[PDB]
This record gives sequence, structure tokens and C-alpha cells, in this order.
Amino acid sequence: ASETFEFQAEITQLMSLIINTVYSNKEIFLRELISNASDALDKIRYKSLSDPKQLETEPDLFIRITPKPEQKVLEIRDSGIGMTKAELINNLGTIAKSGTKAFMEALSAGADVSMIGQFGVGFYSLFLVADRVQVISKSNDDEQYIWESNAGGSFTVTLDEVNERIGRGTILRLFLKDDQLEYLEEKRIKEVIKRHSEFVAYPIQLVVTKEVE
Amino acid sequence: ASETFEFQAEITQLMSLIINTVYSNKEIFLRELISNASDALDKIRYKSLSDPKQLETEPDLFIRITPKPEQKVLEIRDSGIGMTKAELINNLGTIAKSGTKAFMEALSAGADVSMIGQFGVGFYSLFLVADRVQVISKSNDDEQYIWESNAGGSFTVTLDEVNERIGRGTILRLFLKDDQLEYLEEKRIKEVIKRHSEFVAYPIQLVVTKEVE
Ligand SMILES: COC1=C2C[C@@H](C)C[C@H](OC)[C@H](O)[C@H](C)/C=C(\C)[C@@H](OC(N)=O)[C@@H](OC)/C=C\C=C(/C)C(=O)NC(=C(c3ccccc3)C1=O)C2=O
Ligand SMILES: COC1=C2C[C@@H](C)C[C@H](OC)[C@H](O)[C@H](C)/C=C(\C)[C@@H](OC(N)=O)[C@@H](OC)/C=C\C=C(/C)C(=O)NC(=C(c3ccccc3)C1=O)C2=O
Ligand code: NI
Ligand code: NI
Ligand code: NI
Ligand code: NI
Ligand code: NI
Repeated sequence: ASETFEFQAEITQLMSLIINTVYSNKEIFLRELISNASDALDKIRYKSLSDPKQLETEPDLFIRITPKPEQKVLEIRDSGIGMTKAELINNLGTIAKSGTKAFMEALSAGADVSMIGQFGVGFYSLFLVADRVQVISKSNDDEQYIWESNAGGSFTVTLDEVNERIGRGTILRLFLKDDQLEYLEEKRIKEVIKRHSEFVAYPIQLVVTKEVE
Repeated sequence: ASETFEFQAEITQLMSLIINTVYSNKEIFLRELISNASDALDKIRYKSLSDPKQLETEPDLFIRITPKPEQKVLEIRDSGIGMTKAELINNLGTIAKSGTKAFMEALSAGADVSMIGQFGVGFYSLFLVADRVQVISKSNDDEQYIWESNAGGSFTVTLDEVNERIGRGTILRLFLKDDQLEYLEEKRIKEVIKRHSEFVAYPIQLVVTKEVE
């Protein structure tokens, strides 16, 4: 039960410009995804001030980062507001984003890639380190869906019958490039968070697998 | 798409006798589940000697233990052979087990609960620490299914559309009793494994969540 959608043309250009013209300061992808997780968490918390029951699907407010080294995947999960199917479709690629063209012109003129979050398109920085991404999301107002893109001209949206149930929120599942596997490392992850994601109102958890011996 | 099955009557008696008459040496449940995981791993590995492609669904052979403290759940996962739907139904409760009545008589006479694995029913030791269990399993020869029981007279078997895809093998998902939450602790888990599960041919991984600060 799987639909395909074409990306708005500037978004496709944006993604190409990120994958192919940007060389450094890649670690900023993690600040941007932590900022997005934090924005989603702010929104469910604010929503719950006048509708406490919204929190019941998942009472704990957190960000959690799960390196999956054998799969070469990094997951960034939040228990924020989540996105409905129509929200994944409208906001993750089909509709013109304010910022998209403006950001690409600032980049052309010499702007540091890190300014991407200030243009409201910092989601697409994930393509600095990942050649495939799934956004698995569960809004209180919809079923769990999977949005997926390999940075081509199109993305798919699919009713989620394959992943763990999230009570509420989003998993960013990044299929890292072979040159960017340092973001599977516990120490590298902690460093980038401590240096660049210093003021976050929510706990940030790191899931570590160790061998018992 | 969810079927209910009655437990064979001695199995129901066994489970009651475990929950209600046994007081100590509870930690043996972990040795038994590690032994079962190890038996499942031996079987896929042996199967693959003459059918290498069996391993392709999940090339890594491991046991992994994931404490889920906010859910009061402990999961024990293996990438062994897994069980088909008909295997969950036949082997986990509907058919008479050799050992069941014999074990219950040995227990009555004073046998230590730890002898349960020697009677071939050591699976049911999980009821020392858990009041609910899901066995989520994926055999190469079937779809993923969920078997579930709260130790009543019946269990359910359900096509799995809610949990993460396992490539191949089994997750024991234990809903721990409130008095047995020590088995959520990293140090307690390591101790019981080091003391009682010393000779295991497969890596045993422990998944730990820490806050980054
Ligand atoms: C306004 O809002 C925004 C946006 C638009 C939209 C998309 C939003 C959305 O809707 C549905 C929502 O609200 C959400 C909450 C989302 C978010 C942030 C997220 O996530 C999560 N984790 O959940 C995301 O990711 C997936 C999506 C998108 C993003 C983007 C595109 C960007 O980059 N930015 C932004 C953003 C940002 C910027 C900066 C920082 C952060 C974020 C924002 O805020 C926006 O857009
Ligand atoms: C013969 O075989 C057995 C049994 C019977 C059956 C059930 C088996 C089965 O079938 C399907 C299979 O083969 C598998 C491999 C399984 C197993 C072990 C497992 O797991 C896993 N992890 O996977 C289990 O759990 C879920 C199941 C069951 C168990 C039981 C009941 C017991 O206790 N024991 C045994 C057992 C044991 C004993 C001792 C130690 C370990 C195990 C065994 O071995 C048996 O039975
Ligand atoms: Ni690098
Ligand atoms: Ni830095
Ligand atoms: Ni279906
Ligand atoms: Ni105790
Ligand atoms: Ni002991």
C-alpha cells in the first residue's frame, strides 16, 4: 500500500547541490536533526497545555540516537508531535519551501552550509552523510507511515507495517554513506552533540550495544 | 488477524505451579532463555552447513538483551532458526510436552526449580519473573508472528504487523512483575550471565541507553 510522489523541482536541485557540491562541516546534519526533534517536542508539549490527553500516547519527552553499525544506519528518534501522511507529503517535498531557492543562492555566493537551518530547510542536510533516508512517523491524528527517499526526483510514502510501533513521534533512519561511518561511533556522536547541541530542553539518549564478557 | 488456542492442561498446571509455588533462585530464567537462544542458533548454523543460503536473511549469529525500563520489559533476542506459525502453536502450548508432568512431580518431591531445563520445559521459567510474554519470531519458512500469553488457559498467535522486522530468529519480550525489576539493571544482567551462562558459543550483547550530558 505504497505511493510515489515527485519532489518540487527546487527541492530536487537543493538535494543535488547538498550531495554533490558540499565538502565540509558535515557534522551539522546532527545539530539540524536534533533541532527538528526539539521543535517537534516543543509542539506536542505546547499542544498539551490545552489538550493534556495528547501526551497519553507517549508521556515521556526525549530524543534518542541509535547507531546500527552492522546496518550502517543511524536513527534519530523523538517523541514529538509526529507527522500525518498528508504532512509527510506536503512538507517533505511536494510543495515549494520558502527558503529553498534563497538558501541555494546564499550557498552559491559562499554561505557556509551550516546556515541551512536558518533558511528553514535544515532537514535536507541529512544528505551530507546519508544516501537514503526513511522518516517513520506517528502523529496522534494518523496511522504510522514511512517516507523514503534516495535523493532522486521522487519519494515514497507507505503505511507502516514493518517497523516497531512508536507511540508518538518520528524516527529519522539514515543509511549512511561508506565515507561517513564515523557517525556510528559513540565518542564521535557525543562530541558533536556536546559541541553543537548544547542548549536542548529534552534529554538526549544514546543507545549503545556492548558485548558481555 | 488474531487466533486464540487453549493450553494443554498439564502446561496450564505447570505455569500455575511456577508463578504460584516457586520462591527462589528466579535468576535461572535468564540461563534458560540464553540456552534456548543458543539452541536456536546451533540449529540454523547446522542447517546452513548443507544449505548456506539459510544464513542470508541474517548473516550475524548473536544473542542480544535489551532492558526497556520505562516499559518494564526485558527482551532477549537471537538470530537463530526462528519458529513458524504452526511451530509456535504446536511447541508452545497445544501439544503434551514430555517433561511437563515429570518435572511437576520432581518439583513436588523437592527438586530445585533450576532442574526445569533438564526436563525440556525451561521455556516456562520465564513466568518466575514475568506475568506476560510475547514470543516474536521469524523463521525463514514463514512470516513474522507474535505468540502471547499471560499464563491463563490460552495464548494467542497473530501475524506480526506491529514490531520491527527481524531478519530471522526470535524476540522473547518479557513484561516483568513489579517485584522483579532488578532484571532491568545492567549490572544485575551481567552478573547473572557471567555466573550462570559462562560457556556460550555466540556473542551476547547488552543494549544500554545512556543520557548524553
Ligand atoms: C515552522 O515549522 C518548521 C518547518 C515547516 C514544517 C515541516 C514543520 C512540520 O509540519 C508538519 C512539523 O511542525 C514538525 C514539528 C517537523 C519537524 C521539525 C521535523 O521532524 C521531526 N523530528 O518531527 C522535520 O523532519 C522530519 C520535518 C521537516 C523539516 C524541514 C523541512 C525543515 O528543515 N525546517 C523546518 C523547521 C525548522 C527550522 C529550524 C530548526 C528546526 C526546524 C520548522 O520549524 C520546517 O520545514
Ligand atoms: C529439542 O528441542 C527443544 C524443545 C522442543 C522444541 C520447542 C524446539 C523448537 O521447535 C520448533 C525449536 O527447535 C527452537 C530451536 C526453539 C527454542 C529452543 C526456543 O526459543 C528460541 N530462542 O528460538 C523456545 O523458546 C521460544 C521454544 C520452546 C522451548 C521449550 C518449550 C523448552 O523449554 N525446551 C526445549 C529445548 C531445550 C532444552 C534445554 C535447553 C534449551 C532448549 C529443546 O532443545 C524444547 O521444548
Ligand atoms: Ni569526516
Ligand atoms: Ni565541530
Ligand atoms: Ni494488512
Ligand atoms: Ni530478587
Ligand atoms: Ni547466582
